[PDB]
Amino acid sequence: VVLQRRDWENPGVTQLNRLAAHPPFASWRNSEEARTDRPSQQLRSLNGEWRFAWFPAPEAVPESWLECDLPEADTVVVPSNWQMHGYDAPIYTNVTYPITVNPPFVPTENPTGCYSLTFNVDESWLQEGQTRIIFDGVNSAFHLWCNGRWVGYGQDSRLPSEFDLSAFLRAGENRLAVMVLRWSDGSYLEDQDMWRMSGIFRDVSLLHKPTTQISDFHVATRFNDDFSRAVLEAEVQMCGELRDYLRVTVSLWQGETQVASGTAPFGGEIIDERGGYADRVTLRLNVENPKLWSAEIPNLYRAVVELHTADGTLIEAEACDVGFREVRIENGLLLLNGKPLLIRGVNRHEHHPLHGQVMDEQTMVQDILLMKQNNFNAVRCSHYPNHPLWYTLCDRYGLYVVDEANIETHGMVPMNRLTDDPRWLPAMSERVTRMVQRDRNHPSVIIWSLGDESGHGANHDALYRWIKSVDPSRPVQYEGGGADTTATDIICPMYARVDEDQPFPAVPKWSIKKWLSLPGETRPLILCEYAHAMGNSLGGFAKYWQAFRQYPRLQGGFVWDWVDQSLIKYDENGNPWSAYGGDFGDTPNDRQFCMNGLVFADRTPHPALTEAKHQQQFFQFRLSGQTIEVTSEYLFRHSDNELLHWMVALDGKPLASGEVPLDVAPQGKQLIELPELPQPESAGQLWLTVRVVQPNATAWSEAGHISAWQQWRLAENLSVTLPAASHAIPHLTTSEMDFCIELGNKRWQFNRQSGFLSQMWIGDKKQLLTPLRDQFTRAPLDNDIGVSEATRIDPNAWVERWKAAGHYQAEAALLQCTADTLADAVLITTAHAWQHQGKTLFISRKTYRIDGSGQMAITVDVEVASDTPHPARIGLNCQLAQVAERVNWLGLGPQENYPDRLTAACFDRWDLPLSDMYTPYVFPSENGLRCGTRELNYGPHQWRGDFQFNISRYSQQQLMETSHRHLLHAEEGTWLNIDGFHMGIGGDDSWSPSVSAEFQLSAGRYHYQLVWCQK
Amino acid sequence: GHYQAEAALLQCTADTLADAVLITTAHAWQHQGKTLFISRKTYRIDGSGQMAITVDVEVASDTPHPARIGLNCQLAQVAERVNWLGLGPQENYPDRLTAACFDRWDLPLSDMYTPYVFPSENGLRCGTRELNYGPHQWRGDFQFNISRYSQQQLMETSHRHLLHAEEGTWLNIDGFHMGIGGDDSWSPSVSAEFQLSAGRYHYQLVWCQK
Ligand SMILES: CC(C)S[C@@H]1O[C@H](CO)[C@H](O)[C@H](O)[C@H]1O
Ligand SMILES: [Mg+2]
Ligand SMILES: [Mg+2]
Ligand code: NA
Ligand code: NA
Ligand code: NA
Ligand code: NA
Ligand code: NA
Repeated sequence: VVLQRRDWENPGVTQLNRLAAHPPFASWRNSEEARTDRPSQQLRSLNGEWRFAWFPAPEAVPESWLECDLPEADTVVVPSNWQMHGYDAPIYTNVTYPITVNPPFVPTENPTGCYSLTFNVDESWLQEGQTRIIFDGVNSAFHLWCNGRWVGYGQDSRLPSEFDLSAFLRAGENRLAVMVLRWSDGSYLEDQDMWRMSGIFRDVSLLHKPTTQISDFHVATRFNDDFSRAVLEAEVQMCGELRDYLRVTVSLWQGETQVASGTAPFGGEIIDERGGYADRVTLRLNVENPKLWSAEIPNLYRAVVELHTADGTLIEAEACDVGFREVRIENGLLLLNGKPLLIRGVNRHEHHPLHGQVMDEQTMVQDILLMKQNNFNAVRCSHYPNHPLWYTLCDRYGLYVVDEANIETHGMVPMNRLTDDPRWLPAMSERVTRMVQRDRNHPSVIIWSLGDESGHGANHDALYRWIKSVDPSRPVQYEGGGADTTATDIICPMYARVDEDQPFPAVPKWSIKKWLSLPGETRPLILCEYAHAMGNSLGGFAKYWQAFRQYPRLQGGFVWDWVDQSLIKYDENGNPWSAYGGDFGDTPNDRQFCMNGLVFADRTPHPALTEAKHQQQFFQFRLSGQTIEVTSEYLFRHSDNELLHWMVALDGKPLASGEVPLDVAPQGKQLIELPELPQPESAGQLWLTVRVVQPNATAWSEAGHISAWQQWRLAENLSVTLPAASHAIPHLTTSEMDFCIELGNKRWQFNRQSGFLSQMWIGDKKQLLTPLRDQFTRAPLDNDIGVSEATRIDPNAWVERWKAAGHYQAEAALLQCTADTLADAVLITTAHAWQHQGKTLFISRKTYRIDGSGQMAITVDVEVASDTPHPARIGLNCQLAQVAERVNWLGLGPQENYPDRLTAACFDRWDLPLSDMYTPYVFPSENGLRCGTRELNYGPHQWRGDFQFNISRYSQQQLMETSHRHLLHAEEGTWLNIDGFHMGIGGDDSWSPSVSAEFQLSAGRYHYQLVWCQK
Repeated sequence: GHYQAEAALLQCTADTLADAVLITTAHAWQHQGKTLFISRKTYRIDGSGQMAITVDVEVASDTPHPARIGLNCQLAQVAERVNWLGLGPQENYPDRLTAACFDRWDLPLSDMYTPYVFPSENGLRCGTRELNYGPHQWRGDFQFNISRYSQQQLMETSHRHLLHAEEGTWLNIDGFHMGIGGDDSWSPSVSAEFQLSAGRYHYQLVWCQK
């Protein structure tokens, strides 16, 4: 029957014998246990060691497996994805389905995971009541047997499937058999951009419920106009025999204090001409001055639902955390507790580099702590309902949640092919309805989403209305079909730009500022995805935040995304390395597109994380004379754990500092008068840095946590006094091939054939391994590459424009190399042209002035042909012979920063180990740049000027030729790139050019100057 | 003190190269002990009679952004025509130059002055790579105005009919010029991107006779 019906190739069959969905149950038989959320004796975990065998197709599964352990099976940990155990390959594909698009059929070769468990059941569980099994997540479809007998079937990889095992179990030892199919008709609705894995990847548990039981309960909280009064309404449903002596009590607790209680027999109010629900009752509790829930202050109450008899005998209790909050859209603004939210959000996939798609509490906690520490207040469940514990943690730690249905059909042509088809309405409805039934009591969930990237079909409209009808307490959003359809309360585009329209036919992405004011449009706009953080990215992040702050109806967005989806593989030395698409023999694949995170897979931050934290600050600052104005962007909390630290420094040298307690009301202002600052000793620029410091530890942060900062230039005293003229004078030695300059122990060598400084000597020690030459290219970032590949070039991508113009292979042709002796210096003058097939791309004109103090002043003037694509950089590079431990600089830092991603960086004196000046992006590229640098120190060398630089053991050549960071090898010496100018990195998306015009090197003529000396 | 700041000489040196003379200068402009601007220059005069002037200016970050960064002089020459390769033919400023076209323009000198009834800075042309006036040619990438009225006279005279032609011709050649604004005329209206706030500025001119 099972192999004959092929339920996994029929979208009409999404389950067999599956129980109704409901909120989290534990069936406590003690009310105090329910109140305190202590473990329940009636809820057992079946996680641990199971038996597992892999088969290529369900037809290959032997019948004996139903009754007897297979001797060829292995003992494996559950929950798990079987790809993470090495049984077959995980597949990384973005849009294109991993299977032939032929709905509702899947491949005949359909990897089949045969799980089994021998376990014990207490006799008391079978003597009364109902024993069910709960599978929180099975990917993608499964049949279940118990003691050899068939129980049921389930689809939807991201919601729990529950089955009554009461009739199947015996006292003592029992054996479960679970046949998990990798592919099913459900796979057509699970085309999310992520690793395609399978298995029993979430918790398995057993729940005992009494025969007479709470089968569902819904908790609603409504408020008066100023939120000083609330009514809690709890609808409770039962199954079992109705008796007049049955009662429901709902009690509400604030900590140890019961604040309200109500008791009633079953029997709901009249609904229609046939009466009401005899199996339901609704309790209403008054609450004066409720403590309100927000991400700022996650006040929670506990609601306990007791099923009992009139004489007082408890039958069972269920419970949940209650957060008193109202979510509503009014006058085009999303309001929480009457105040307009500013969503500092991120999209978060459930990903672990070792365990795949199996989530654990420790990883979830680490994510939430890192999010809150970096000024995020919201998370989108991209693109499926999460592990149940996620919502509990968001309730308790305080994050706003977008809960999203497990529906994505991105690879269909057109995208709405299934979602507009009524044949698929049943399968889609269950993914929406069962999510709402599970998650509706969680205060952290503020918005429902209909799924992701499935076009706009009539099924979306039906399901949109279904939610609006069942749950009026939360807006519904959905991006498909152009982000502003009739199926969304919120304009929720993905990667719409701040100022630039992208008028794609049918589904345009308007500038977000322009989108708001389109004729007739009144809704709020919150980007469901923006700032694609792929590799070296988040260029232009500050532009979004400026606009979010300026425009009331631009209420923020969710960054794409939290964590890189890299996976651990092991090399010959057994060393773990980070793997992406294709590294498992998976083909077709989408290579490094699985890595878009603000953090590495192990939760180490990318440099971009600090840019997000700074732009998402909850305190804004202005300076006027001696006065600092601090504005709070909190809606509910006073600044009761904040002090402002201020510091004034002269080019990195501290001059004065101080502390002032912050006492600011939500949305209020505080004026801080800085004391009269002493006059600086010498020339230079004074800089003011302020930081907001949290003195006290919280649930989400340590004592001394920095939550906000800002810098200003104060007074500058320009240096007018000439240094004392040195007595030494450099000597020019002219030969046919070289111009040499000597000054005591030091010597400079300019090759007359090449026109470059080819060597320098301090004593008899050589300083260079490669000559000092102009550089106009970079190892291409992911944003430079986009979707371009060797097999399918995207001629519009930055990397391809540079390649085709000859930027990477242009040869320096010497035009001029002269030497002159000045009164106190030797002057070398050079001119080079870079050409590709008869075309002059760049001209570089330089002077090198070496004086008696041993300083070499370099002046560079570059011409760039207006009709060549704007170059990635205008600078100099060389390979130094020196390898030194430390890098010391006066400039923006301490972390990596680029021209369109440097707002988080501060100007100061920074000192780091050399390894910190390299950013280990899994896909290697130009990295580690620091901008606005006036002084750089490395070993015996000092460079002064106004430049950007990176410094590492890897050439640009090696970085661009190496696909994986673990394959990089430190070269001899140290590669130095010093740029007068550097192009933006972009990142509004990573599939089209995204570097804004103002960060492109289009001026045509460029000037910079450096001084190279010994410090 | 921008209007009253006096140039203090910091350096003036002359060197002889293989085929050129190199004059190096540095100046500081101060007001009550505060250094507003520093100007460092080289003048390189070669065998072909061309003088290459390289200018590097520092502007104190806490001084209000300057109206221009350039050179001026009063020429002895009064010529009938002004010929230039740059934006024109009409007066244009960095935040009002979209209507102007890059081409070869040739106008009578009087057309290079705009007779605003209340006199002010006027007649600038931007994006100019070559200017010709009598025997003189200047080349580079600059903005310029040219007339018989000094900036000093224009600012001291409240009506255009009270202006008098001065001896010779006043040339203002700017590497950089501030926007004119106009969103209104009762509060500062020059947009941030047209203010001279970069702190360090570089431009080059070649002066020669043709
Ligand atoms: C590459 C685009 C055509 S689709 C684009 O791909 C991204 C890659 O990380 C994300 O998955 C986005 O959600 C998706 O819109
Ligand atoms: Mg099916
Ligand atoms: Mg997708
Ligand atoms: Na806003
Ligand atoms: Na991706
Ligand atoms: Na405080
Ligand atoms: Na690379
Ligand atoms: Na005047």
